[PDB]
Amino acid sequence: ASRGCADDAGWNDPAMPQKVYGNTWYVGTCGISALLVTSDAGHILVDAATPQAGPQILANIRALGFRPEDVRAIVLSHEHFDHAGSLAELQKATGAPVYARAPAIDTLKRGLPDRTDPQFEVAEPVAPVANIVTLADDGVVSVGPLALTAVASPGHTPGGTSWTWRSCEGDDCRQMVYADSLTAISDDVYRYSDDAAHPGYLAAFRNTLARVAALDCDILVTPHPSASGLWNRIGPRAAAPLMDTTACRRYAQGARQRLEKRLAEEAAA
Amino acid sequence: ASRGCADDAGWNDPAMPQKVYGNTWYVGTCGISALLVTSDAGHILVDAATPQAGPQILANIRALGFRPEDVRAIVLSHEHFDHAGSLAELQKATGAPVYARAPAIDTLKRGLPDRTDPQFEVAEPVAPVANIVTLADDGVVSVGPLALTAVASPGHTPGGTSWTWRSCEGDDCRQMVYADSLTAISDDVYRYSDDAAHPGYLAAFRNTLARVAALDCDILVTPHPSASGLWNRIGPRAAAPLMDTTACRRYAQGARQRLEKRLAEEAAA
Ligand SMILES: [Zn+2]
Ligand SMILES: [Zn+2]
Ligand SMILES: [Zn+2]
Ligand SMILES: [Zn+2]
Ligand SMILES: [Zn+2]
Ligand SMILES: [Zn+2]
Repeated sequence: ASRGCADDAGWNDPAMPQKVYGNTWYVGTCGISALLVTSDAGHILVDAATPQAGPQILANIRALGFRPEDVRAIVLSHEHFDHAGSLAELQKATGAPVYARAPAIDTLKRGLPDRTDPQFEVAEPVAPVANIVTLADDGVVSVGPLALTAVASPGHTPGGTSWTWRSCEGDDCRQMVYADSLTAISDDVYRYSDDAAHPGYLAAFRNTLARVAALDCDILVTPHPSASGLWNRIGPRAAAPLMDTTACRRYAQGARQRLEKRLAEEAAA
Repeated sequence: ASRGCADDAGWNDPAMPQKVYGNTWYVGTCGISALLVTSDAGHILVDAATPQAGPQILANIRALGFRPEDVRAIVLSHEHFDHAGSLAELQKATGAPVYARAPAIDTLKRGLPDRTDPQFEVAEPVAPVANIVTLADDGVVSVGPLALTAVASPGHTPGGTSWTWRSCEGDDCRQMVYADSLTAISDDVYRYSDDAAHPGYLAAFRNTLARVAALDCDILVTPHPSASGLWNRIGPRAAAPLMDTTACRRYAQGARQRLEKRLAEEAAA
C-alpha cells in the first residue's frame, strides 16, 4: 500500500494521480495541485504547478489513460510561479489556449510579475505563455459538455481566480470548487495596509473572502492541497469525508482570521 | 404513535405540524402544503392551502409556538383555490403583505381566475386579497435574516412560482426548494396544444420544466406533498431520505413525460 503525501510536502514531490470525483482527476504533486476534468469531447486542465512539474503533470494525465493532446483549454488559479510555472510547456503538449483574467495577463506574458504582486521580489522566472484568452470576471470555459466558471478572487495576487463546475458519478452530481489561495503572504517589502501604494487592493481581498465563503461548495480543492486538507480526504491517508458543504465557508473564515493577523503584524512593525 | 398521512389524502385532512429542516416547518394539511420559515426577526409563510384550511394553518403555527402576528410576508406557489384559498384570512391574522408575480394578481384580486388558467372552468371562488406586492420574476422576499427567492414557474398556471432559500441546523445548511406544481391538468375545454388561443404558453411551461430541473436542490417540497413523496421522507411513514440532490431533476423529468402524455391525449381527441 502506498504511503501517500505529507502536508509539508515539497512542491515537486510526486503524487499518485487519481480520481477526485467523477470526471475530476488529480494530476499534480504532493505539494501543488493540478486537475484534469475529462469528457469524450475533450478535457480541461486546471493549473500547471511549478516550473519543474510539467513532465509530472503530462505523465500523470497519461497514467490515467488520457492524452494531453485531447485537452482543449487550460485554466489558472493565479499567476505565481508555483502554479503557472509549466503553463507554456503544457500549452505546447496540448495545443490548448490558456484562459486568465485581465490582471494576470502581463505577468503570464513576461513570465514575471510586477509590483502589483504582493510577492513581486521573490518571484521565480517562468516561460512566457504564447496564446492566452482573456476571460471576463464570471466567464465560462466550455469544452464539449464541460463548463468551468471563473470566480474572480484577487488578494493573494491581482489576477487570482477560483473555479467551479459540476462533476457526476452516475446521477450523484457535486459542485466542485477549486478555490484560489487566500494567504496574505508577501515579499519583505509589501504592506497590505498601505492602501496609497495600491488603492482598493485590500478591500478587494476582503470582498474575495466573502465571495468564496458564499459559493455553493460540495467538494473543495485548493492550489496548495494542504490548505483544504486534501490528503486527509483522498488517497492513502484519508480519514475525513471528501464532501463537506461547509468547506468553502471555513476556508474563507480561516483566511479572514489570518488576513487580520497579517494586518496586526504590519501595525506592529 | 401517530399514523401520519396517506398519499391520496383529502386536501383538508389534518396533518401534525412539524419541522422539515432547520427553521423550515410544515403547517399545512395531509393533502396540501404550507410552510413556515422562522426567525427572531419575523417569519415568512409559504402558501395558504384551500379556502377551508385557514384555521388549521393558524393552529399549526401556534402548535409550534410561533405567533401568526410575527409573520411579516406571505408568499404563494400558484393562484388556484387549493393554494391561495385562505390567503385573505391569513393576511388578516398576520398583518403581512402577500407577494405574487404579475400574471397572478388579477386572479388574487378577483378571487377567481380568467381563461388564461388551464383550470378556469373548475375554479372555486375565494376571498380577494387586499394587500398584494407584485414581485419581479427573480425577486427576493426578505424578512430579517430570511431571504426567499422567486423562480417564475408558469405552465400549470400563468402565475406559478417556485421558491428557494437556505435553512440550517447548526452549520449544516441546505438549499430548500418549494417547487410549484407542474401537472398539465385542465378543465374540460382547455388545450395546451392550441397555441393560437394562448401564444407561447406551452413553450413557457417547457421552459419552466428546464428551470426547475436546474435548481440547486437539497430538500424538495411541493404544493401537493405527494408530488415529491414528502410523506415518505418526513413524519410517521418516512422510509426515504429527506435530502436528495436529484429530487428537482427527477420531479421536472417526470413532469415533462406527463406533459408529453397530455399532448398525445390532445392529439387523439
Ligand atoms: Zn501564490
Ligand atoms: Zn502557491
Ligand atoms: Zn451544495
Ligand atoms: Zn393548481
Ligand atoms: Zn393544487
Ligand atoms: Zn446542492
